[PDB]
Amino acid sequence: KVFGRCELAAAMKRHGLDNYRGYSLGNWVCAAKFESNFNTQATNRNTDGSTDYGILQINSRWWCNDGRTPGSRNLCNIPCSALLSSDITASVNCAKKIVSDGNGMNAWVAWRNRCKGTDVQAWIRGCRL
Repeated sequence: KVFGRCELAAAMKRHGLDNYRGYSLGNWVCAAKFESNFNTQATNRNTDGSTDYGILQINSRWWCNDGRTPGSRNLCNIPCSALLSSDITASVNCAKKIVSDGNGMNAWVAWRNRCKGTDVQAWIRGCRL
């Protein structure tokens, strides 16, 4: 599924991301925009044996299990396929786990690069929430 920004914002808000651990909703929408262009099926296969999965491009070394990645920790306790669902449950819960394990949003390279320090509220402006 390719989300729209306001639809994704509403879904992320229902799943508890607005101001989760100090990150207002627009941060999460912006991260998704630049990680995956809102595409729940986005899949980036890296040369280190890992892959980045789903709307938030969560990586298979630490976070999800794909059975092909060296050093796997599976800290979200999920198969990486769950991160390719059209429903954002697993991706949101794993994103929460990333932050609960002491990572900032700086875990997401696209957030660091396209979203940190910008007017991220623009990503939710004009959305029904």
